[PDB]
Amino acid sequence: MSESIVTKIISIVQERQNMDDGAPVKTRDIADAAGLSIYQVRLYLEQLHDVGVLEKVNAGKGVPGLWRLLE
Repeated sequence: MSESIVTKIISIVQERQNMDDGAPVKTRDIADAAGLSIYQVRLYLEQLHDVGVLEKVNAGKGVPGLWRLLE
């Protein structure tokens, strides 16, 4: 293991939607809590997405994108 910051991100994702109750996590908010840039963050999120960890809760284009865990 070496990702470290990525694990922190995953923790933030779980704990956020936990506090949002019925709403998923916000791409920005993950960057705020972690203290990172939107691009860097969405990279980690998208990789975790395609491997099954996270799912894209969004209408499509023109939206900030909401992230929710499943696998």
